[PDB]
Amino acid sequence: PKIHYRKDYKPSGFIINQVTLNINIHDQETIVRSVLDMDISKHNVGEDLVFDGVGLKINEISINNKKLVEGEEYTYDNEFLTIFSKFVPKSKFAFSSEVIIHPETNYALTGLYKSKNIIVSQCEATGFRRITFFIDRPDMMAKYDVTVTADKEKYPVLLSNGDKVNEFEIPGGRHGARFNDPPLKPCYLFAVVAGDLKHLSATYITKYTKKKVELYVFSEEKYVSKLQWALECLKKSMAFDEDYFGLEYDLSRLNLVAVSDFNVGAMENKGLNIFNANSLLASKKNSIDFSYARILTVVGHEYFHQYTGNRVTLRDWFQLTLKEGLTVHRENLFSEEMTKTVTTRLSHVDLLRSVQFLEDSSPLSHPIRPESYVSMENFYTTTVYDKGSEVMRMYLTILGEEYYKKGFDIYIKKNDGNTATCEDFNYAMEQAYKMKKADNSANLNQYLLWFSQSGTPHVSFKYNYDAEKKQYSIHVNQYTKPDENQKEKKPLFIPISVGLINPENGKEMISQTTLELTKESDTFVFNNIAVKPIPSLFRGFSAPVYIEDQLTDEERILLLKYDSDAFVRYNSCTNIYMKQILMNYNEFLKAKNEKLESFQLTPVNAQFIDAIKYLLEDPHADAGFKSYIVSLPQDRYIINFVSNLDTDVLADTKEYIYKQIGDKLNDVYYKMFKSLEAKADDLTYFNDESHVDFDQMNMRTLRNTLLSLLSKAQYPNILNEIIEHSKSPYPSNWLTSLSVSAYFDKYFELYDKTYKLSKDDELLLQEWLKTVSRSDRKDIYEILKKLENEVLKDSKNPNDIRAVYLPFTNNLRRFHDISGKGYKLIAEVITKTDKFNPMVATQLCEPFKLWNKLDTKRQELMLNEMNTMLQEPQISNNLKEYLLRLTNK
Ligand SMILES: CC(C)(C)OC(=O)N[C@H](C(=O)NO)c1ccc(Br)cc1
Ligand SMILES: [Mg+2]
Ligand SMILES: [Zn+2]
Repeated sequence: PKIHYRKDYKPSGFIINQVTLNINIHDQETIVRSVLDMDISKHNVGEDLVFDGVGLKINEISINNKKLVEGEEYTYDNEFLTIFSKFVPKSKFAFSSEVIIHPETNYALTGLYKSKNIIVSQCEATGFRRITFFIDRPDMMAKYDVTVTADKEKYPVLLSNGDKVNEFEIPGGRHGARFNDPPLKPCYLFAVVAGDLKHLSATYITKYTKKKVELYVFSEEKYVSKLQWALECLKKSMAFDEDYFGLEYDLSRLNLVAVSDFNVGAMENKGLNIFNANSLLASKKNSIDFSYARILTVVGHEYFHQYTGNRVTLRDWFQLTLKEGLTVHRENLFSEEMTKTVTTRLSHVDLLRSVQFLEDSSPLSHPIRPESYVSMENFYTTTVYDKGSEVMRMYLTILGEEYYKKGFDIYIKKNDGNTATCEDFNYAMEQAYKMKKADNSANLNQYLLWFSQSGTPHVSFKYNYDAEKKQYSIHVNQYTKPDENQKEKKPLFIPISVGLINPENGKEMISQTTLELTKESDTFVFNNIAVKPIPSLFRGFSAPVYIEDQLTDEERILLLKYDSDAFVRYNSCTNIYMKQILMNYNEFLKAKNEKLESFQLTPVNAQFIDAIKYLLEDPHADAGFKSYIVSLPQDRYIINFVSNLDTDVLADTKEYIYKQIGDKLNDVYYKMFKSLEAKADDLTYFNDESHVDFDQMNMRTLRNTLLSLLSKAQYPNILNEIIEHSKSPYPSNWLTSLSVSAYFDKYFELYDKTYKLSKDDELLLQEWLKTVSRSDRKDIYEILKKLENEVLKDSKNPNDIRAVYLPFTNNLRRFHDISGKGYKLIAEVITKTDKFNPMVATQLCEPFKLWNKLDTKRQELMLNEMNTMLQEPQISNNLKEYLLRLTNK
């Protein structure tokens, strides 16, 4: 098992200047002919010429139009083609090959593969070597000339990168298209698509150069009516890059293509972006609300790659966060501007502090720029993406918008058309930092630790107020726990966006302020502070850290009601909940451990419940925000604060707290559920696919959240509401009616009803599957078996498999059944999936990531299943590496 090390980066001894491909698609095989115009680089030391080539069937290979002979002049082991240096020319030469590959049986969905009736490629990160021989690394830049041929009836639409320069007929009912793409690119950005595709199109005119850009969005004919929102999102993305960053699209055409079988959300192939259908296609009748923000994000994300990834490239894969963290950051800016809802930022923070914090305290913890890898596929992680994006966002927080845009433009102008590393970006930001501080002595050298240091910092506070001096002090401390990557953690550059709230009137006491914490600890003093303030800390969540605010619940309630910053209000609510959860958890734990016949529980703070009611009843308050405050923190957020967590005790704890709040607020909940109906379910624009109202979707989120609370509580006659809800035109509503009906005898009636509504749309059926999987049912294991036998069956579609199993794994009480039956079940699914798609098998391992955080019995159960998976003779490299790292073996 070869380990690649970041420090070992060396430029290739070879150069590939030109790629000329002929891809001939036939019924039972695809023939790929390739000519590489190559050269010897200055780093060459007379070494063997080694190409990557995985699973290729060689018909012939040649150097300068002369056939090479196997064994004497080359070896091929199904992974590397080695041409011995004595047969390698010392000047410019041509390498050619013809190989056979088989897209029809390629269920790994990497390289060239068949998705339903569409032939499509996926080359990032190491997929191009599954199509033809190459030096398959991102610093090998080349020109591409690509011809594709196929049966015309089956594959009338042929696409690849660049300009289509020829179309032609071929004997036997075939046709071909030639695409020339003169600008240099890395091979992971190559793509080809063949199929009976239908489209929507539009023309965009750029802001400054006034260039006409043709926009095309493609799907299978069945779902062509689901393309409109994607096209609108693309237009929005282009406008935003123009308006915020001053960046225009440089090509004459951009294609987006939806396919049904895809490992991730989408892929930024140059001029030919390819998408999971669930992240491109939607309609009001056949999609839940979540799809609209999902398509906006993923379309935006792939578009913003055109600069941050495609025009400025990576030197090597260790720089992945330079294009991914930065593009996620660009997409976050875009989405926040488009939605104009505070929940957009809150949703990203909620995901970071649950999923990414879990990863960062797990054995899988890595910095956003890792030091080594075995399988590059395994490092497309929430750390690299989402913590990466927070690190990219902190530059904006530190610099402010004007100097951030200046630094960003320095980065683009200096590295456009070239490869780059994380240091290059830091360098450009540093130049802006100098301009901002107005001295060329300032530097961001410490900031680089954000790229190299793993783990989540903990930031804690103490306060002092001198009423006679009008002087306020914030004492701040930072600490990162040692782990396997660094024995000694160094202090980070942590920007702390802060406000000071006057507790008497809720007003701001100081102007916008960002504390720059660069040491292990510091004291920040403020003068002319007229009264003791309540501090509003890490506004906007200004650094990816554990925040310990040391505030009382009284102070937190005041922030929750009156602070100006959405995140601090949300965090103060979160903190109140966490204090309560930890206290009740330990009370339940003690009673269990000591086998108590009776015991006391600490009730929920009454003033907190009053504050929730106050906010819910405020008609000028935000519906999206409201849905967060009535929800306890995510289980994966909570687990970061409990050792040896007994999941049963946590389920009991949540139950208690929800029942406490519901006993006081259910009538308020019900009243609001009813009053919100008119605006939430307004049908005025139901048949206008370009009209998307994120505030209205948030009102539906709130209604569906309240309905779940009222259903669990068995609120009098709520089943009537549930039944009426199932008749709503909006899938978010009628799918909610299924999951909340879990607590009633009508569940399987709604099961059947909603299935009938979902079964004839591929993507809608997958949302139905998720709804069933996530249903709070005592008989959920029997239900899963039913899904397997009646709907899922032997599908190899990752959307199907993920929909059936992943939501169930979040069932705290049932997935973590003490028998270990849930662990057993998902381990069986992982092993089964790993036979044909190792990437998705690794995705299905997600519930195991917290294994060493659970109680000793569940730890043992999980570890047993992982060791069982590890001992499977046919385990993939990707899955083996992942489980080896996760189990510290
Ligand atoms: C937009 C989000 C953030 C959801 O990400 C993706 O949908 N896909 C990844 C991507 O960055 N696309 O640009 C991706 C591409 C290739 C590989 Br290998 C892994 C992951
Ligand atoms: Mg299918
Ligand atoms: Zn990306």
